[PDB]
Amino acid sequence: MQIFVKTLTGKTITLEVEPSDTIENVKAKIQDKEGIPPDQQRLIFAGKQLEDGRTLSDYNIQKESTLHLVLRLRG
Amino acid sequence: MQIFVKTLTGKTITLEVEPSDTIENVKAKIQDKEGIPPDQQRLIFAGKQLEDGRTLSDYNIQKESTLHLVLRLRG
Repeated sequence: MQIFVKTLTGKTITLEVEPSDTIENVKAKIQDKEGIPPDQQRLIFAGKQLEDGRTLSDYNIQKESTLHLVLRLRG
Repeated sequence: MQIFVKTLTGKTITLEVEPSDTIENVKAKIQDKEGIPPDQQRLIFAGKQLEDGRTLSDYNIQKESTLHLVLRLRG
């Protein structure tokens, strides 16, 4: 399914994912498309930062949901 | 049977449909004739937005009925 990731500069990137994917897997896809190391990525949905080892379905992230990406250092 | 679809600009398009067709099937016919993706389509009859998985007969939509089409984003 398609989901969106929106950054602090307002940019949106579109990802093709599956509900069984982990948040780490989504970060790897962001690394594939955008060159950002997963350890420099924070993904936020429903107002909370998401844990790398849980799945999109664990967070009820649905088709056409928007995640928010915040970059940070260290890792 | 023949039915009409009227837009917010007042334009009417004519469709040939069957009472057993789903609303999604009508949206696919609108996509065929007019290029609008079904996910950008809202169809309204008797004042209510119609659900994609129900049929024209479920809504008692008869020969020469007019549906109202409202476009929207996201999907």
